[PDB]
Amino acid sequence: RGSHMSPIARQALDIAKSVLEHSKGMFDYWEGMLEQYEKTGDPDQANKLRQTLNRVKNSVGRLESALKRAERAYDTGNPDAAVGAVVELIGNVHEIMSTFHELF
Amino acid sequence: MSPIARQALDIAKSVLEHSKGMFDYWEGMLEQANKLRQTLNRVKNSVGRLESALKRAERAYDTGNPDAAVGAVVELIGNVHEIMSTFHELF
Repeated sequence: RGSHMSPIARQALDIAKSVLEHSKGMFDYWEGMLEQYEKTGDPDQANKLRQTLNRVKNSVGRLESALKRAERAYDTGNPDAAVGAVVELIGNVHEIMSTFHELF
Repeated sequence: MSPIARQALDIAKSVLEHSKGMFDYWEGMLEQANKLRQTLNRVKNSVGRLESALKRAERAYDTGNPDAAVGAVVELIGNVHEIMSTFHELF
């Protein structure tokens, strides 16, 4: 009559919200740098940064969607249904952290 | 409410505990070769890569290098996601 009483699920939900809040500041930094490149710098250089930022925007969207599906499955009372979302939760957290790490 | 680098070290310690106890449970019951042996050592190596990544991340956090610390934490979250995907596959 027991299963997962571990903090792994809540830790994953917390690090996903922390990355979502922290990604806003890094998006503002690189969108401001993209504005300078799209006005003065090389166009092919700015294209790589633009496409890279677009791919992060998709990863951010997949992160916040899995965050809602995991929060909903915990409010309804089905911890087994959110296990797949938590696996996807860390997946998009990794993609976001790994991309901004390459930019810096 | 904790730094993201600290939160990644925390979630890796807990995942390493559960995945290591889960493997000790499976090995105490069930133990080229058989496909069960292949899946077992595959999980054992996934736990090894997570543990080595956690200790490498703790080293970089001690040496003081902020680039190596973040680069190891990013590698750490990757192993956490990798090992959370292999267990979700088996379950």
